[PDB]
Amino acid sequence: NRPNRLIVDEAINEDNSVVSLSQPKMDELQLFRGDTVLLKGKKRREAVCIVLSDDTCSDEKIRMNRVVRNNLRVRLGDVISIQPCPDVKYGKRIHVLPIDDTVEGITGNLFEVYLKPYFLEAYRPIRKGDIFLVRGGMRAVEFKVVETDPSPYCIVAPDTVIHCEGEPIKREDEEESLNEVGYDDIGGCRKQLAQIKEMVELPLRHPALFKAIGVKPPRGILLYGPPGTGKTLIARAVANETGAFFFLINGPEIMSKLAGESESNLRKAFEEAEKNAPAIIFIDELDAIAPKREKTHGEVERRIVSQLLTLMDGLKQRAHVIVMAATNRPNSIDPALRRFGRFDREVDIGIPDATGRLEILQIHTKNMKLADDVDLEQVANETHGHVGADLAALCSEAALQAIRKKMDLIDLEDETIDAEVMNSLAVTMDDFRWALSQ
Amino acid sequence: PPGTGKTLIARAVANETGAFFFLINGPEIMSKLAGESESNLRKAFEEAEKNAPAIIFIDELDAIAPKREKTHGEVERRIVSQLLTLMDGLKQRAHVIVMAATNRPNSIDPALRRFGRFDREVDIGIPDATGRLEILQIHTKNMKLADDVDLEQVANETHGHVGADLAALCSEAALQAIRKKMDLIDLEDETIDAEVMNSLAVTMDDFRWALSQSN
Amino acid sequence: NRPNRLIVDEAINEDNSVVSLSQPKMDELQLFRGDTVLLKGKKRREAVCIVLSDDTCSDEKIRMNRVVRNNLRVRLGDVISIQPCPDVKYGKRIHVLPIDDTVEGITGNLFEVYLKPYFLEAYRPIRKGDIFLVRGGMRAVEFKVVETDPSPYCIVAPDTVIHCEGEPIKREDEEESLNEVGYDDIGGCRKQLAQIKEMVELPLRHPALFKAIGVKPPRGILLYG
Ligand SMILES: Nc1ncnc2c1ncn2[C@@H]1O[C@H](COP(=O)(O)OP(=O)(O)O)[C@@H](O)[C@H]1O
Ligand SMILES: Nc1ncnc2c1ncn2[C@@H]1O[C@H](COP(=O)(O)OP(=O)(O)O)[C@@H](O)[C@H]1O
Repeated sequence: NRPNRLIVDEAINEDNSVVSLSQPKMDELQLFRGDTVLLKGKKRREAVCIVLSDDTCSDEKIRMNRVVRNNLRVRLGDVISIQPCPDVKYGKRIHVLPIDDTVEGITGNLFEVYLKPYFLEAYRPIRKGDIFLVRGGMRAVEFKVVETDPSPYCIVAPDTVIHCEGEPIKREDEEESLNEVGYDDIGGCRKQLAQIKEMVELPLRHPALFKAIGVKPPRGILLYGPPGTGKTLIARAVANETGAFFFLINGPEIMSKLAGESESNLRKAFEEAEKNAPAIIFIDELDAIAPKREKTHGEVERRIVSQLLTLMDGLKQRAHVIVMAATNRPNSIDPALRRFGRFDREVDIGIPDATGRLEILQIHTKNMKLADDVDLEQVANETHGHVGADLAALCSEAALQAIRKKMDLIDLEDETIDAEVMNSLAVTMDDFRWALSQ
Repeated sequence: PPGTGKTLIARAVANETGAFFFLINGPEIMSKLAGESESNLRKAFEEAEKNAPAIIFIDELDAIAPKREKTHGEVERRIVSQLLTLMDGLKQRAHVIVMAATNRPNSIDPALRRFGRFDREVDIGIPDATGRLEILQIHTKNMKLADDVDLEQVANETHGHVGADLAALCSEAALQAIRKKMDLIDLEDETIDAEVMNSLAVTMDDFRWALSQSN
Repeated sequence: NRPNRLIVDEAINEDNSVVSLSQPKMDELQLFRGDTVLLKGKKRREAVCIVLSDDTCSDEKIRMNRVVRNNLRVRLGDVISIQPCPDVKYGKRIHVLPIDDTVEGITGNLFEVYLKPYFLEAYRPIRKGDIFLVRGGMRAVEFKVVETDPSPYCIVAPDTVIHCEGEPIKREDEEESLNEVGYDDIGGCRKQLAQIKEMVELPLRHPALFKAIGVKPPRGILLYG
């Protein structure tokens, strides 16, 4: 009895201007694959998009990517209205400008470098006030649409004139950076990723539920696993992606403080994260603060260990605050914390398998011109047992290996580099092959 | 073992025999400043004799009173004795009782079991199946369960779970129902009336799920 | 489309007054083995040198040693211009002086001890304002050229009078000590030495790159052993 409302869920097709429904739901709203749909959302906000069928997608849900949700002002698991839009006319004029903080650095002709291959032969449906993302020149450029000739909303057919005029613009207060971290930056471990959300879904997203029912959320979540395996990442993702307030407790950064002033921080950390709730408090490197008491030869070394557990209990359910933690192994840390009062919930962010490796390889190659011979599938399948820092630097150094060759050539020119010089810069399977020796 | 119902039983007994209850939460003391740690520990007793007959309950005793081999510390140990002073300063006739909870006998200082103070020691072990079932029942008591919900089965498969394990198992299996009906409610967009809640059923497939989650 | 510009790379012949190109690059600039070449570099700076063929050397690159690069004001991997110089006349007078901090200690006749066996039968191309290094007497002596009779630049043939006159001189602000440590002081481990440079090449040498690209350098390097 509310058909056109829908839930928001992950993109499987990560093109900017494509949303995906189930096959029934298209039959329900009398929509056709390829039709331009219009979606409305919070803060009076509209986006226009191309609809497609997804066999996997649940009837209730709609798959879309950050670019989209951003202009709608929603986060994952929110609700929006979708209605057809076969009244959209081809555009004559589009006045697009870049957001200054995605362009400080690269120089040259954005019109040519990013906009041209993006819009080319796509017939994209845009809208006055959209914010979109282009991937090249070893970075991402964010563009806002200031005016279109068929206002508000128009299609971009080959015919369309694209006004690149003048200034890079400043970022508005509530428009988040598509540069910022999110789930689409994560790879390999999908299972765990879910388990996290669903625990944290209700208390973060529907915080007023738990004052109204006697039931209790998680308070604490712990992250197992090898180092650099995406722990610090996932956490910052989840908060940014569920719009939660984020406060970081960087283990060593506390232990570096003066005695007692260590605790003084640890309080204010919580104290603030209850003021700005619903919140994640994230403890990176927990074994730096809370090791097994056998390891704690120290009065003040231990004073903190308890000081934590005090605040971890002083944490109300109804404060709707959650604490996530990251350590290197369970044995590292004090057992008391896994007392089913505080860090009851414990996730094994392990290693990637080949499919996961591949996924991650993809995630860092996303802003680079790869050559046709580049076979990431291969790269993954031989790199048994690599974490997503391993695989991420593997990219970085294989890119730097291409930059070195073209760099010799550039040095003869002696010129600093325009984006255009960057866009022409290819990365090869022999540039990868190399970074493998490391 | 931890979360086995120790902190529970204690607060039950006091509420159920109308005794005055004062809680000494181990870490909560050790989190204090040196000496102000002791200053509390006195007032704790001092008050519990004023409000007698009373149970003074020490949750997580191994936090305050570990084996002296573990107590590399002057003030870490100063407290350990400060307890034993008050445990003796406890009159019989004060009709006050102290209950304590630790994770294992080896955890704690042997002196306390000196037949002066903690002479009496109870083994709150794990549940058997019948006990599990009992506990499952105890947290399902405010929820509409579906006819297919067979707690008997749940208990019977869940070998070796403590009553925190089994209690959260419920909580998350309920949250798992709340999620589905929650999708549906989100379309309404309404916050929830009790009436909405009363209609909210919990299923064996809602339970089945919360089983994947491990402890 | 800029042929005469070249990259700077390690010396394989560590004689002071010899630079080495590839065999194609000599055919490209129409240079002959033994020809006196003139090289220009940053801060208005010139050096003059003898060119040779190196089979190993990459066409793009030029092999030279610290003595050289110093007077050019460049470090490894920089760019310079090389042009022939068959107009260099034999020298009559050369007014050379030592730099005080490479001579406090040793006493005696520098003219005889260091300059004489150095210049002997070499036909070295020097230049007014060059800084060169001599190896003997259990140390290294650094000499600056204050004036030459065919100014600015001249060859040193047996005929040449070498004026050793007077004072040791102080070091100028930007002229680094060739006494100072460098790669030519290193031995054995060649592989590692490369691996280091290349990591540290881009961020140290081209530091404004990494504000302009999302890619990241190394931050830390550790040394086992
Ligand atoms: N699965 C992954 N997907 C994408 N990036 C990853 C992944 N795993 C690791 N990374 C990269 O490596 C780094 C991971 O470090 P992090 O999770 O912060 O670990 P830790 O706290 O374990 O040191 C991140 O900066 C990220 O760019
Ligand atoms: N036998 C049981 N019957 C009912 N509930 C239990 C039982 N054992 C544990 N629980 C539940 O789990 C928690 C037990 O925690 P607690 O007794 O405080 O453990 P500890 O002091 O052992 O950490 C309680 O909050 C309670 O709801």
